[PDB]
Amino acid sequence: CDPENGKKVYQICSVCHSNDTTGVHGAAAPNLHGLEGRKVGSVPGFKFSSALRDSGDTWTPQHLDKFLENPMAVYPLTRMAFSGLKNEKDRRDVLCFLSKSS
Ligand code: HEC
Repeated sequence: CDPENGKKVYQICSVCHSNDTTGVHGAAAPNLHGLEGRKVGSVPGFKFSSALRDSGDTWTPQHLDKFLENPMAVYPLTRMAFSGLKNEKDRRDVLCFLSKSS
């Protein structure tokens, strides 16, 4: 995993999402600070779709990788309008950039 490539890949997420210490969500999507290991659809102050609002899943690396590859294959009714990252390197790299160690 190359977190440097990951930061570049992440530019596709950064208009919808925020990712900072402020707790404030992005223009269209939740703050991704603290994502790794977080319960799905739980960060306060963001109105999730019913699928994510009602989920008991956790954003493990394995669950995040599946979701980034094809969001509606994991949560069909999601409001995330994103086709998915089909390149395995780009998924692993952006996950690496999104890790707590980053
Ligand atoms: C706008 C067009 C988006 C782009 C581009 C990306 N995401 Fe997104 N994401 C978006 C919305 C509107 C939502 C909420 C969905 C719902 O059904 O309520 C999300 C949600 C996520 C989550 C779940 C967060 C949680 O706290 O459970 C994750 C992990 C996520 N998005 C990641 C992500 C990444 C890594 C992206 C770039 C590759 C990305 N999103 C793009 C809107 C949009």
